[PDB]
Amino acid sequence: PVKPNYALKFTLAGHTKAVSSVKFSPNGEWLASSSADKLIKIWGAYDGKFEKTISGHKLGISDVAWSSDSNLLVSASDDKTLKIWDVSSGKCLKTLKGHSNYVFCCNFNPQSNLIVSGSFDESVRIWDVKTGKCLKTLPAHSDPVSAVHFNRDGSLIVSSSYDGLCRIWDTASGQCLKTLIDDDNPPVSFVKFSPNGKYILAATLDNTLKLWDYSKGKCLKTYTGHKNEKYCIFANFSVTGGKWIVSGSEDNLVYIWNLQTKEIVQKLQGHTDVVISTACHPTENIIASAALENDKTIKLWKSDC
Ligand SMILES: c1ccc(-c2cn3c(n2)CCC3)cc1
Ligand code: NA
Repeated sequence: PVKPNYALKFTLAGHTKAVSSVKFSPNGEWLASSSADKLIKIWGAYDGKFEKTISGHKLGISDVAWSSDSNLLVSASDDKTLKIWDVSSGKCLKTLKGHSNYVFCCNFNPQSNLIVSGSFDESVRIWDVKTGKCLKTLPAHSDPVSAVHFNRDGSLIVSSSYDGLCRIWDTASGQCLKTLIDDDNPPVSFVKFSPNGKYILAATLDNTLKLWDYSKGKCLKTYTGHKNEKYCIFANFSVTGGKWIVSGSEDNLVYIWNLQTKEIVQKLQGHTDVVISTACHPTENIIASAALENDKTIKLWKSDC
């Protein structure tokens, strides 16, 4: 319909510091969370029930991502490394070493033989999952990298940075295929492809989300009304029910927008600190949200449409 009706079903407590990142497993069974407390935690996606803790990093974790078969995780940490984890055993399979500063963002490609990472050292790196060795280092940006993401077939990587740029990279060659600039260049705090791979969603620290057609290099939609001036907040395409845009906010709310009309259709209340991360369940109308230091909780919300 024209409004979803997301309601709080579960609150997940257990991280002892700010939560940084939540992600649903591709098979829809699990939620993974990462924290400034150096831990990864696994939860049931439908019941919110705590499953296990995965540890190893020497400093806080900024991001976590699932392999396509839901069996592996990769995490990105202030200790300048990434780790690949076997979720079932908790074993750390590889430690990816190479970045010279905080690793801030990470993702598998759809085939999940590659990982891409972004760092405070202003580079983007492409790693081989099986050997744990860095395949490419891209001179991507002139300020920290805030997000990295593979498109639907893994041929392209999008990156964003505080330098105000979104860039598109050819995975196989490492060549910069495109630089997106608008009328102005505020810091870009987040970026990711649309599910079909034709568009790019980009967040800027001027309280604004933009939908880009990247092939034509034009900005199509603009989403506002939330607060985002300081933090790198995840955003999502909601595609299981109504077609929405979902994002956290520095006023402690989860914002949901009609993707077409750009109107705010729902604002979720409940967190007590900045909502830094949101995720959308692959098959059900479920949203996971997570908050910073004064809150430390993850919330699971359910809608009928
Ligand atoms: C604290 C911790 C993590 C974060 C964060 C991590 N990533 C993003 N934001 C966007 C992409 C990855 C922001 C603040
Ligand atoms: Na953001």
